[PDB]
Amino acid sequence: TDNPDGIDYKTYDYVGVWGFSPLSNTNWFAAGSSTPGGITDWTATMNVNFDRIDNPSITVQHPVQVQVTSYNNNSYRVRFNPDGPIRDVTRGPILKQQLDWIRTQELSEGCDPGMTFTSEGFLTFETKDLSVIIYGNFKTRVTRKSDGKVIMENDEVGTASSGNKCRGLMFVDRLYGNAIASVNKNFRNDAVKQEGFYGAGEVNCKYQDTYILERTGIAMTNYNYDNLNYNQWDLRPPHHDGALNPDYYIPMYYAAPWLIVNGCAGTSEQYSYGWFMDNVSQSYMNTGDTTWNSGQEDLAYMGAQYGPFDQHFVYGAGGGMECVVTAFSLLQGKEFENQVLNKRSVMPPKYVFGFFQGVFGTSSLLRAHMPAGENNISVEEIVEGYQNNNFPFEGLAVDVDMQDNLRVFTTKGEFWTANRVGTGGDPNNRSVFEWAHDKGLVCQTNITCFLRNDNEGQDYEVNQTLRERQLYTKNDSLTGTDFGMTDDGPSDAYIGHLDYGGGVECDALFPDWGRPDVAEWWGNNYKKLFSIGLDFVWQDMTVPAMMPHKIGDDINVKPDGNWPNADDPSNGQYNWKTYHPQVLVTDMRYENHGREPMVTQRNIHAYTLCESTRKEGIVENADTLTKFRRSYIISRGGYIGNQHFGGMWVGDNSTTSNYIQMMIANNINMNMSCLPLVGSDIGGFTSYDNENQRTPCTGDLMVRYVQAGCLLPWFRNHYDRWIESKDHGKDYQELYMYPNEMDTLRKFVEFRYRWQEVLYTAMYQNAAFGKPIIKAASMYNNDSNVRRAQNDHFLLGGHDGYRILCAPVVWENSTERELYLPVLTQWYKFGPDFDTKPLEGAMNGGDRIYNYPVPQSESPIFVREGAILPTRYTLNGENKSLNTYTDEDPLVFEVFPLGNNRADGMCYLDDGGVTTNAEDNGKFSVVKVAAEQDGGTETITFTNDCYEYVFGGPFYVRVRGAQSPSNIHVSSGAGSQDMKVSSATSRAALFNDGENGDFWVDQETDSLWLKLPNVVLPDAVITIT
Ligand SMILES: OC[C@H]1NC[C@H](O)[C@@H](O)[C@@H]1O
Ligand SMILES: [Cl-]
Repeated sequence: TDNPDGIDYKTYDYVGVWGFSPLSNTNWFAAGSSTPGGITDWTATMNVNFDRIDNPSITVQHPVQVQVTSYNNNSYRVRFNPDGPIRDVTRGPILKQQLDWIRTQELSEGCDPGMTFTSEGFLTFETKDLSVIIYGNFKTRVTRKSDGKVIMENDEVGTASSGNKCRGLMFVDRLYGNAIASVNKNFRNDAVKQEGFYGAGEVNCKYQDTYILERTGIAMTNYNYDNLNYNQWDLRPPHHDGALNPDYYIPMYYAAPWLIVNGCAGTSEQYSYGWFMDNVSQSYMNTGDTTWNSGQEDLAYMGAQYGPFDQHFVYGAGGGMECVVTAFSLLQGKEFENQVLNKRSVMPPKYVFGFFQGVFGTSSLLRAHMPAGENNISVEEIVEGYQNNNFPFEGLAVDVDMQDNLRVFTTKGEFWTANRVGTGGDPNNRSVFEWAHDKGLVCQTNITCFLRNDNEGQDYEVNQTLRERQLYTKNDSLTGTDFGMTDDGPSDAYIGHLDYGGGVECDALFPDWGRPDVAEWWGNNYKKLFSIGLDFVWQDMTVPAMMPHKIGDDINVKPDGNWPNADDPSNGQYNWKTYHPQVLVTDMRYENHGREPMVTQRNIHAYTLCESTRKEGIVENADTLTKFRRSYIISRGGYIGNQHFGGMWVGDNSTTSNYIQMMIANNINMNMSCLPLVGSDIGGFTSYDNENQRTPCTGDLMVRYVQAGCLLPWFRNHYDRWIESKDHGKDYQELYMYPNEMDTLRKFVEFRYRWQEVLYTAMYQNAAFGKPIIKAASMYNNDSNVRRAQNDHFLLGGHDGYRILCAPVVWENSTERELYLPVLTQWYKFGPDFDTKPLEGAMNGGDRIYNYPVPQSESPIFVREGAILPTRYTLNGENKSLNTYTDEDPLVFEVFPLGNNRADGMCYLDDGGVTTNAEDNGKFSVVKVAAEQDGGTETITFTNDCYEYVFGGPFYVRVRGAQSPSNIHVSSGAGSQDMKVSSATSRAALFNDGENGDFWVDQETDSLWLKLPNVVLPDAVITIT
């Protein structure tokens, strides 16, 4: 029952953008004519006649489904299968059940798209703000009702005499290939529309000497790769000479066949649509690139190596790029599961927003058990360095160093206190994670799906049971390709090789995900790490990142660095650093559908892997977790939709200015691809100094690395550490190892910790409403200058999520930057200094300042007028981990100067993920706040959308720019008292000794502080006279 659909697989190898050319037309079919095929529910069918562009007398018939997916959010969907019947996926971002839920709801509200065919056979329908006509050859024209402006239309190619063929729908003749494609008109060079293409996940793009946000005029591919430094040599163009730089035509770790189009930007007629081709074979997005004749300036396309063809167009409910992102998250939502909290993504435990240090190259938990080796370091020493210098420090990412000789799910004796492996909870022999708990830390460990196979007698229960229950990927293929064999076997198993450099390597077996039982089995292994204290998950080598291998060499032998190349191609022998593309893996896209060669679904392996860890690991064994029941996953690769499993770090970056640039750009682009909780390794993972690899990050690059990343969602300093036993990496990178910059380093980490609720609320808003935490400058509407500023300017936070403006310095040894403040609003310079001094005057939005001064101790960060920001301090004044905070450590609602005599605020509150009752039982609180001025009276109002988590400690209002009132009155459900001046005269005295109902005139920071009881938080009217 392998290969149910009778497909002949024509390509297995990596076909770069340079070899993908649907606009060529040769051997390609495109829609030439149709007749109507009925409408059931909201899915129309058109019976489309496809014609070979370069000889239209050759024609085939395939039905194409046209389904409206949301009336209120203006999204519909084209879908056909060139190779067989149209099939609903059973795994992926877009599920039928969620589409059904959305439709059923909008139908109950009497939404009517009025899908109809005309006399002529043209399908017409309408969404809320748009109307669509699709002609005979499937020519498509999408119009916005309010101004009658055509916002999107697909491409038509002419023939000699056979009429116009719609490249809106294309597939390669199956006598010659398997590729699909879809082409639109591209208005990038229109004088008025100036169309720009955004999104596309982790892709990097250089312009002159700089890494930029926009993705216009370039040819990209998704092909999840083990792409160290984002510029792997085998990923080079044909006949490329000299250094390969990271750039647009190089795949990354995450697969985002997703672009958001933006035209007429910063004007009253702005339009925005998202474009999603839902395919997990190698996929392409060309946004008007003439290089290698892969595209044409005036066309834009998407395509893939394999079928099926299934594509979403998503315009959003209303104005602006951001609205495209939230509508997209809804098609991917879990509303049909009745998720009270996790609608658009899964909420992490709060601790995920803390500062982590990871290291590849620790050799024990405690010093007393650290083996001798040049530059060896213990987990304990890192903890000390951070803790003793009073860093706000959350915990560790313990690498494969911890494992027993690379046996995933195991530990070795050195990573325990008593130097032997225990089964857990013995107060006389604590695991790394347990010991880490007592320091008030939480931990991830590295988990790959590489199940070591060369075991030299030594028993490994995980690889063993996989063999026994036949849950491994078999060594079958439709080509008779010999994947290699060892003396360990099994005979019919795919045996890959894991290689970490410097002779640290092993043979592996892998989970055949598509099988029943594999996910359950996978997930039940995590029991072995949860019961010894493991907090969350660091998913890695996800492709799987297998050692480069050429068919016909021993499993442990990799090819010459230079192979394959254009003169000496792969010709079906290279494994492109994962499974050899021909291996028959059990279908991951369609359950109980059979086996298919991996080439078909490369870009879904990591998704599935994350999926299984989240549902069979983290959720099913939630009981085996120790200190915190909720958990998370930081994954290296995945697909669109991966946000219901957890977040991402952007694999192996390096330690240069360019990589700071890229980090910010990846973060912005990843967010808008519906993956909010993402970030890059702070300081850069790999070595950078070509004369000596062990040279650590400089202090000025680390400062700027820290400052750019300090408000991004995932904040982990991680690096490859040179040790004697693994001789690649840098000497160190930990923040405390930078004595000259230590004070700045630490204060920017404090600053983040004070604004932990700003992060957390932003994440709630993402889980409930799909808003991206990080906003591109171009998401700010009615500004025609944010576009030029979009490489390094980004926003977040507050009630709307556009209250904080960041513009980090992105070059080393630099103390100026060109600053642009978004127009029609005011900004206030802020940062780690400003907690303890008054604000400077207001800065006028719409300002361009060249050479804006940014000394090293500073980053550019502004809080908008009308912002009220939930802010947290420690009661005792010392820096501690977020995960050891209680409600007694103050909440403070910082009221910034009023905008239009108004300010606004939002705080999500829950236990932090100690339990799972916020996402399971709706046990959480949303507090909102407002401030208004009206002559001599200011009114501060607390309301709740719901109050199901009880904030057990006193909270504060910090009014900036106010001093001594004549009276403050508080009104509340069970309270109505006038406030009295506190006999405390310092913030520290107010926190610890101040009375519920005290106020304090802070002259030092020009703020008035109200201390209020915990029970007035869900509802209050505070009036300042
Ligand atoms: O597992 C070792 C190593 N693998 C590659 C990952 O990107 C890196 O973060 C990790 O340290
Ligand atoms: Cl990966």
